Amino acid sequence: ILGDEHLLGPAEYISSLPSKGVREAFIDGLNVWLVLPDHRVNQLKSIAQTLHNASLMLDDIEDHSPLRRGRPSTHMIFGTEQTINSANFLLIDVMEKVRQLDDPRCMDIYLEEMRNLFIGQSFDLYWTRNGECPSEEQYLDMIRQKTGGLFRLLTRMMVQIAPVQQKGLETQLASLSDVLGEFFQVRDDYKNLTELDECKFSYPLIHALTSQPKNVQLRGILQQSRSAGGLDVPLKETVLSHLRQAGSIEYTEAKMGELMEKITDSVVSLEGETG
Amino acid sequence: ILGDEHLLGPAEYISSLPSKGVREAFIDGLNVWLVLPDHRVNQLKSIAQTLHNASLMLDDIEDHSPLRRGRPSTHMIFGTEQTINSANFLLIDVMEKVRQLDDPRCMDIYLEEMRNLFIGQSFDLYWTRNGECPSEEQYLDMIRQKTGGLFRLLTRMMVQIAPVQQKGLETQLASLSDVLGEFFQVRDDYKNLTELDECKFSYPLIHALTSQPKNVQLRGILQQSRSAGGLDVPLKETVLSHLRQAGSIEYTEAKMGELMEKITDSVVSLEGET
Amino acid sequence: LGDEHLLGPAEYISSLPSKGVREAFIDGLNVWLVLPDHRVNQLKSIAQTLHNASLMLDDIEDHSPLRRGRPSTHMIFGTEQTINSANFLLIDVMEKVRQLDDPRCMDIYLEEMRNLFIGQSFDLYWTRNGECPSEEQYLDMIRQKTGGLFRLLTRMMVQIAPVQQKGLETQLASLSDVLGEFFQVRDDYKNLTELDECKFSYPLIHALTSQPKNVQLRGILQQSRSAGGLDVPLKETVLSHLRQAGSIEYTEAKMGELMEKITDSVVSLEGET
Amino acid sequence: ILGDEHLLGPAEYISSLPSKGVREAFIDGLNVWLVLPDHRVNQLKSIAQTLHNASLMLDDIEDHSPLRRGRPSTHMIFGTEQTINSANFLLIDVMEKVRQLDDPRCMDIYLEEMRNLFIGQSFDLYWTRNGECPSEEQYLDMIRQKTGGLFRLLTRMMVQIAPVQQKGLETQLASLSDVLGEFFQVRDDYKNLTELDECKFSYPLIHALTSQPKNVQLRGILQQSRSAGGLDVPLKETVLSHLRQAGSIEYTEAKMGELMEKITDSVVSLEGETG
Amino acid sequence: LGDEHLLGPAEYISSLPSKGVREAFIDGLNVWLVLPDHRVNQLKSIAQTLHNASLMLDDIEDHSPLRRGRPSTHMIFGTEQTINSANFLLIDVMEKVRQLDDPRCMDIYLEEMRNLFIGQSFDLYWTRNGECPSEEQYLDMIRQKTGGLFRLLTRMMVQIAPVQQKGLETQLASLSDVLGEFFQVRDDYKNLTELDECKFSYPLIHALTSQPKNVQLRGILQQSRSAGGLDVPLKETVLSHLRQAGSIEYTEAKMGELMEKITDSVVSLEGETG
Amino acid sequence: ILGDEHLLGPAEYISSLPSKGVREAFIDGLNVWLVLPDHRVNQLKSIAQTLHNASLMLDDIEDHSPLRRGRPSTHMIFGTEQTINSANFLLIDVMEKVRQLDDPRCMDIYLEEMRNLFIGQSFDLYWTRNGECPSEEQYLDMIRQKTGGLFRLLTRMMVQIAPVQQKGLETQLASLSDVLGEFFQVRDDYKNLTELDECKFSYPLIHALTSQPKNVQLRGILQQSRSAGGLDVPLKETVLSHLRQAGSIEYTEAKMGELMEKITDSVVSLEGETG
Repeated sequence: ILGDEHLLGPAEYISSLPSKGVREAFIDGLNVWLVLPDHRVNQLKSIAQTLHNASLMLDDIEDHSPLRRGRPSTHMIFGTEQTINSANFLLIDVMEKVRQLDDPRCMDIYLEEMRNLFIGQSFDLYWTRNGECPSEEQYLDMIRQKTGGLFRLLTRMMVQIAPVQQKGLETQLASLSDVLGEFFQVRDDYKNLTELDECKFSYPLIHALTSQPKNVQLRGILQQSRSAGGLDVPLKETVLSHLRQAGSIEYTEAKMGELMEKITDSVVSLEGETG
Repeated sequence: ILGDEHLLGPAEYISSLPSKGVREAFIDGLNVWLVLPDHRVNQLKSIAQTLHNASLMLDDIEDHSPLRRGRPSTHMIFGTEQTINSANFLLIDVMEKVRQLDDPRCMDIYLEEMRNLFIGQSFDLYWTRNGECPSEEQYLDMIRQKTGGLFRLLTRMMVQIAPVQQKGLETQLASLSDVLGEFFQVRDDYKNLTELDECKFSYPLIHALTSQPKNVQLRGILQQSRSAGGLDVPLKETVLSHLRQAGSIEYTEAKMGELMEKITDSVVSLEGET
Repeated sequence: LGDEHLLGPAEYISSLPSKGVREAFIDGLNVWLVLPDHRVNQLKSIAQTLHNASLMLDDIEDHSPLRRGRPSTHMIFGTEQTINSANFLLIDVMEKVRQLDDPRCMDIYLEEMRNLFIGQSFDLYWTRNGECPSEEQYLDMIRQKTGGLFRLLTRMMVQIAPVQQKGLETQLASLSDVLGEFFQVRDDYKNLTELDECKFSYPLIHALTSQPKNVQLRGILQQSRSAGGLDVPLKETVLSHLRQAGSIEYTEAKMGELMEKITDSVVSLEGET
Repeated sequence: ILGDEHLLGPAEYISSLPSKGVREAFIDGLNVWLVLPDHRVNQLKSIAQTLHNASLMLDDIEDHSPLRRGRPSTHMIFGTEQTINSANFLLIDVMEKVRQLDDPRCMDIYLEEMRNLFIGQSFDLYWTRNGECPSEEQYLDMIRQKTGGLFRLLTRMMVQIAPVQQKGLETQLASLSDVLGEFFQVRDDYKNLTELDECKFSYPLIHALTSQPKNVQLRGILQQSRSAGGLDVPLKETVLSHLRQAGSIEYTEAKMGELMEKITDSVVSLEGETG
Repeated sequence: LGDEHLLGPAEYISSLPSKGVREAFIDGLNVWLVLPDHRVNQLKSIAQTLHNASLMLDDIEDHSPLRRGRPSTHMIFGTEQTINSANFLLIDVMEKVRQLDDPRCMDIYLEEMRNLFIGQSFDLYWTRNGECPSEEQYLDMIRQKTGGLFRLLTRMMVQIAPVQQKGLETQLASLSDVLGEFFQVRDDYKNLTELDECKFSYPLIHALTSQPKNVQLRGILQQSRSAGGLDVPLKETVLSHLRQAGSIEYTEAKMGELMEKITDSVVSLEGETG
Repeated sequence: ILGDEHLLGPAEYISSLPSKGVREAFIDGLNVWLVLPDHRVNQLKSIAQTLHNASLMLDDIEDHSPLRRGRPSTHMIFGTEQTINSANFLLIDVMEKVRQLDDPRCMDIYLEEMRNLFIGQSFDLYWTRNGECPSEEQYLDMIRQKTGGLFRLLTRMMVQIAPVQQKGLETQLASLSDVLGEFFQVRDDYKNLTELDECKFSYPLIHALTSQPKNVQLRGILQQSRSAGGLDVPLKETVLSHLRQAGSIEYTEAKMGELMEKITDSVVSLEGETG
């Protein structure tokens, strides 16, 4: 008995799709400050890759997206249950990968970071399903964990196995990672209306729903999206019109600029500390 | 501030349900041969309970079961996505518990038997999706990992923390765990049959399909179940009648008796030396 | 490549319990027509196969999940396989018809099959479009659709009949039509007194004709047409609407009138023979 | 009642649609060798037309095809029940036409050939519904019976009708008809692929599933087709790419060439014992 | 040209078993106001037509297959025909009100219809969007929706009343509002102890307000919204959740206070009338 | 609480979509003969606008049309129940506008006209639901009330408000309004065909079904529309071809020419009476 082809199928399929390598680029860009050996960097890149693949496999299912990068999703080639099983086993694979790093504290780092990531994802799922619009503070503290959790996990693990010296700069890099994840989430939200069908809240939408508590048209359109399975294109342009009248797209520009200013200042401070 | 109300909701709901507790009884029975402190036994009981709860939560979404033990399933109270999120987090939660047993080898054991469990469940899911009837050996090898995986996982950790002396009692206990896992699945198939909707293969239904290669009615009802999504009572009666013509029920009785003979022999051999 | 997938549905529907009206009718005719024993069994085989094919097609065309409290053929083998088996059954019945050593039997078979299909086509058109037929139209449709098998069997038995049996052609055919009409009226009475697809019946036509402005009945019938079936309270409402108009007594009167004709025809045939 | 109008409705609608006259071409082609009178030729052509119309009318129902030759199918204008009824009556009509050929053996030929046609159809339906992949030999036999059945029936009736003399060239023409029907089916399978929706097995698909008994992606896509009752375009492109990766499109062009060589040799042989 | 297809849905719901709360209320008020039988019958017809139109619209807007154990109007005539008939019923009532020989009755009718529709609009918004109203909001909604007809009839009866009974306006209006609140709370209690369209109620509002972290109840309410209603095991779970927070006792308390107010108002009116 | 947010939500939305002002132009047209003060004309225009908005709100629901003038429909933003409630209350709104005209005979004209409007709508709905083809006369009477009711109502109110000297016209103007409504309905029927997805009976379709009792294809396509829910485009071309072969379009432009001739004669007579 040497067959493990119905368990590794979805993982290989999702790993065969094209990607931008943002996490690999982040690992490489953090390696200048923390001079690490090559094989450790390859191990960290592998861990990040498989964790991202598992997250994508789960999110495809939980968002009912027939297409991923123009190509078919994993659950339309293998089924929902097999994809769920493979995603569950990917956690054990990342477990063996982290075990191979020869560091007892990477254990606790991995476990705590996964706990935070799951908390964030649970809050996002509750808000999406129950149709409850969160506040700006709640939404922004959600995306510090759901999206910035991977960056914080990789940063802490990278700092742990770095050669001594670079130990007091963990907090600076953790703050940088949180700001970076916030920037990615807000950028995604922006380049999705000026470019969801499953009633996903966004940064532009919260401002519109808060500054206008009496706007019944937007709320009714969102309710139709909820109890319809999605919106048609003419119903979609109405949401864009409402957001553009409420001035939420510029409110997103303000946040984008503030986050980039914070990123630039953090990077400048980190370069000043090191060198 | 920090409540974790939407993460632990499904876990608490499924943990607040009635249960038979076969895993806890197995642990307590093993504790006689391998003398252990209460603290370690309770830790292992918690680990087994959490793993069983996660497995139960996952196999209701994958089987489309509206009810469990007469009560509504977890995904009908919280949602499919939230239940999946909690089930995956429970794996990490147990991961933090195997680490508190103070043994590096326990994590290896965990990481190997979880792999075996996932392989078995993947094969079961593939046979359910694509209606491919496995051989009897294939089915028995699947259920030696899908169902006996928990028992083996608990057994190999208990001998690792067992105080010195008893160390050669490893192969016999593993064989006992595998035979118990096989018996507990043949028994469930027999009880479910003699007392379909998801079109899941069973031990009698493989013998029926193998001994009768030209039974078109059975193969057609099995496909109507798959396509329509479920079988009405008259169709279930037709399947049950087709299964008595091939003598599949007696074939299940014989396998149950043969398995129980192995269990008795294993117990007598283990109690002979210790 | 055998016929496991071709004779599956036919063998399944043959295995199911049945009543045996056709075989009893053949045996009853054999008293007058004194056929040899082998030919009687051949005709019973033909009648059984034709009836089984008709039931197989009607189950699909009426969306009936059950037959005699047992799963229907197309819920075990599928719609396409059942249609293919029903077509092969028609192909097979004639190979038996050609074994009766009579060229005229083929002509009889072909003409009565044409009549069968015409009647069934009118039934299907009335059901799909929701158009209520008149009394004469419905009576002719049930005279061809249900009385056609009896006619076919009667004419073949008279052709095979040993010599004589010259004038026993119009009387026996009229008896066949009357029996086929009576069976349909009796089934229509039974299915209602003690379906979901809004199938027109003798009680329903009288109600829809005698009451030109009964909006409630037509609305319930259209609800059955659209939703796909009548729940229990709507069925009770329809039955109350039928009791109000007196359709049940009309059906009883029609049954009695038909049985009078059956009795008179039997007495006449007994008188000559 | 005497109006036979709800019975011939579908039969005339399917006849009004455009066609290609392959069966008429076959009859003209064999008439050079068998030289039988003109009215018999018209009778045989009408029999072939009616049988083909009935087969198409039933196929369109059994394959859930909303369109036929661009125009709507028969069951979308008259309903499934009426279409089935008309297709059932068309057999009896063809049967009335056969008896006018004035030959008792013609009825025997017709009754024996329709049995093979129905056996082939039954195997096709069983393989389609149950999702069971046939072997190459079984598929070739099925398409030899299902598709070559009409050609075999016509060519066996033609020799019986044709003026005595020529009687020994019956087996040769039957082999020619079987090869021609197999060629037609393989050509249709290749064209539909290069230029499956209702889970139909083809010649390239069997080769793909047999050469690689580990490709879980192809099997999963085939399953998804069954579950959803059809395939989307990105999903179909994946199947086409998988087939082109296994060399099935060339394994089909080899079979087509072999069949054409067999057809040419059969025609040459049949032209050497006539003239 | 010949009516029908318009009055048919109206006649179907008119010829159905009823209770007659509105008619009894009119007869009870006539003791204090004393109106000729002609006017009383006119008001009774107006009330019957208004109640029937409200029921026809509510059955459509709640997807109720049955009413009083008999099929609903829209299940015999279709949604569109029922809507058209209910619309024409308002014009018909507008014709009856014009026959009371008073221009002020028309103003009363037009100013109570607006309140009725405002309350119904808030109910529809809360039902569709899943928003949970506050106790004050819910009690203000049912004071206009269910207490609208009682107030409308009351204010017409005191305008036609002979010997212009001075005052007897505010007291009777308050009596109508408290009766309308009592009837809705009573119906809410009866439906629970003795939803499928996800309608809110006093016990459910109390349960959702007292326990802001009960994720199970909110999840079940969301499941009701998604899959078009609940099932018996899930309704039992909701009932068990409501008996833990003391919602039923809260409903008894509200019912008792409402009945005390009714008794006090009635005795106050009887003291001055005699 | 002030309220009036979920009541005047669909009414304001339907009043914001672009319109053509046919009924406002009609009101201005008759104001030349009936010299009325400006504010009385504005009141009548408000009444007509709100009545038309309520009718459109109701009609969109009974036709399951997701789009109105390209923009999303009212029941796709507020739901069916809320739109029904607002349309119900719009009648009570037109009530006070009519009462503000200061004329006891205008509350009477209103009720009788709305009764005929509802009778016509009821017949339209019954024919649409229970698959019943009306005759030519029944269809013409139904469209004289369903469509010409608003014109008659506005005309009678305008005559009542106008000075007593110009009150002998009425009849003339009422006949003009009936012919105008018939022309509008026939124009819409012609334009929806030249340019049954809800199985609606039009003027050409009644002729097509009446002049051809034995045409089974048209009735089958209509029943397919009834059952499935709508007609695909290849099925629409079949209906169009059947109508063209039946010569039903020329019947329609003959009807339009006759109606325009009647309108011209009526206007000429009305100008001859006045002046």
